Amino acid sequence: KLVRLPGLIDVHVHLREPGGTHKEDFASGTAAALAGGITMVCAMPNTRPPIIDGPALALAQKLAEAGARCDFALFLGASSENAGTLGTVAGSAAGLKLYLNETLSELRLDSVVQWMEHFETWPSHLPIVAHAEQQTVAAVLMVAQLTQRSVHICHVARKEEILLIKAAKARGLPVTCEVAPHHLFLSHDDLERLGPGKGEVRPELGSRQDVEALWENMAVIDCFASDHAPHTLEEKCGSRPPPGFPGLETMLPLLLTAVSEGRLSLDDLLQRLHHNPRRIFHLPPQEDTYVEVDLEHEWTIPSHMPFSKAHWTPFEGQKVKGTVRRVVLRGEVAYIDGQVLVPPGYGQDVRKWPQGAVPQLP
Ligand SMILES: O=C1C[C@@H](C(=O)O)NC(=O)N1
Ligand SMILES: [Zn+2]
Ligand SMILES: [Zn+2]
Ligand SMILES: [Zn+2]
Repeated sequence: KLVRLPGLIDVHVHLREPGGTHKEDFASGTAAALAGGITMVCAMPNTRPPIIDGPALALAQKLAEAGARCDFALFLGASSENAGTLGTVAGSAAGLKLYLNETLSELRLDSVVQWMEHFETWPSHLPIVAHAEQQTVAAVLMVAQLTQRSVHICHVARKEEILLIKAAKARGLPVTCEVAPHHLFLSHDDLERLGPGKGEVRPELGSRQDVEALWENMAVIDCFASDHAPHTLEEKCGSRPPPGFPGLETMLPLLLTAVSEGRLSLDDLLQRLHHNPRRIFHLPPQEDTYVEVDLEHEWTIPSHMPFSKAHWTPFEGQKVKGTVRRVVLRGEVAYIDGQVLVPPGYGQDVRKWPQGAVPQLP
């Protein structure tokens, strides 16, 4: 007996196109999404070239429309040069992404004043998300308060961070956050097995106490999101390993296993992979869209999942219970039992749908 879920949303994926298509492209990354029970993705802007201006966004929009197999929105990226220049295209993006710690030279901000400038100039009704670790979480919260608006904190990974966000929510501040599966299901205990190359990710893997704090404080977590960050094994195992794990194909099986064990409820899962992504990012419903999962099937995660071009996974060897059997996307069978059945280009930019525009005062 299968369970019907709504179309799940992953608000944090790196699909590498343009410029890193050996790691992933729209077609392969959205195949991975569908196989993971995800029907809508929000793609991050740290591509090559990065999505930091209108021409780059225009290119990325067309590449996605031609390659995506599920629906999508594209983030814009903040740079040291683009504050005050994005107003005409801002509403066409998923939101604005700030990279406040390590990142590409093009997305590096060297001063909190530049963060300020972005919070002041980006349209106040549109989402802002920040990669902000440890004290950077408190710093960007301060900037959000000074500019009187909300912020969403990406991939919270530490006890310190979730407790700071908890304290901010207790003071009524408009902050939301997401957590990625590797920060719920992997820890320092796994670094022996992974090694120092494969184990590289930002935010880094936490201690057992970090992991336990995130579970303890599930009420504080608004969204789950993969931070799908595909890199090839050659890159992960080489001399300058880039941070990041692939995660689209493993996220839902890992979380269904947790539901099975009573660690969170099905509703808790659906708030975090459907309702809260919708409401934080103003993402539209998808008509005639659903995912059928089998909650009894026990399997072991292999050395690589079928679809991501990353061709490896840090969850190799973990035993899971739960599998995606079928995905229907806008009335068409998109995935069944290991086969993706919609072509590249079936997916659409949800920000172009009438119901996908963010409401604003005239
Ligand atoms: O901040 C990031 C970005 C990402 C990537 O590879 O694009 N991977 C990470 O591990 N952290
Ligand atoms: Zn990040
Ligand atoms: Zn994020
Ligand atoms: Zn990311």
